[PDB]
Amino acid sequence: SGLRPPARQLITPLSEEWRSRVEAARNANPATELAKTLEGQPLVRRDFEEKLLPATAWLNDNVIIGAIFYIADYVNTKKGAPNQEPKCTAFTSFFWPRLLSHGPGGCGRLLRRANVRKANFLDIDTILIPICESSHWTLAVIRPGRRTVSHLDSMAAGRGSERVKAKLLELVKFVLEDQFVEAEWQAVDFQAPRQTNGWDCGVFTITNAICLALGVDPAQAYTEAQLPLQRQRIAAVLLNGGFKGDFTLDDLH
Repeated sequence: SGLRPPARQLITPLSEEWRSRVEAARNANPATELAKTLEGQPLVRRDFEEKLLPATAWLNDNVIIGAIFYIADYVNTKKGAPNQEPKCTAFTSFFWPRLLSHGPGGCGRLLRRANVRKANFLDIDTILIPICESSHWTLAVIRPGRRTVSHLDSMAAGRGSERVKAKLLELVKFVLEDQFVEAEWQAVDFQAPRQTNGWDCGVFTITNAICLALGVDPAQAYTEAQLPLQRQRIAAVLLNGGFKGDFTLDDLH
C-alpha cells in the first residue's frame, strides 16, 4: 500500500493571523482577486464565502482543482521533477467528463497538458483525477510505479466503484500501448474516513489527495468532524499561494 501514519496531526487549528486572514477573505471587497490558482483561475470572495468556508457548503471546481494542483506542485518541487516529467500530476474538472463522453482516445490534449505521456508514464508516482458525478466528488488515483488504480469514495469509507476502476485501467492501457501488462496491474481499495454529510465530499476529496500524494494513510490521519477546520486550512493555503512557507508539507513528507 505504501502508506504511512502521519508524522504529526494532519488537520490542526490555524494561528490567529491566518484565521483573521481567512475571515477577511470571506468579508472582502467582492471584486478583489484574492488568489489565482495554478489552473489560472482567479478566486474572489464568493469562492471563499459561499463555496468553501461554511461548514455545510458544497465546494466548487475552482477550489477543488486549485487545491489539488497545489498538492501536485508541492511534490514536484520537493522532488525537483522536470516540468514535463512530474512525479505527481493532477487533472482538471474537464477530464472525467471528457473520458466519459469521448473515451481515452479523445483525451490526448488533456493528457498532454497534465504531462501524462507514454514515455514518462511509469516514472510518475501519483496521478490525481477528481471525479464529480451527481454532484458527489470522489478521487481516482493512479500510482504507475505500483501498477495500481484506485477510486476513493468517502461515502464507502474509501472503497471504490468497479465502473470507475475499469475506466481507469482502460485509460492506463490506452496510454501504455505495448507496454501495458494487464495481469501486473490491479485495482486497490484504500480505507479512508467515512462521509456522513453530502456537503463534505469535496473536502474529503482534497484531503484524500493530500494523503495519497504524500504517502500518508488517510484512515489513520483525520476524521469527518475535523472538516470544518480543514475548510479554513484549505482557504489559507489558497490565499498563501500553495503548500509552501507556513503551509509546506515537509513535516509530513
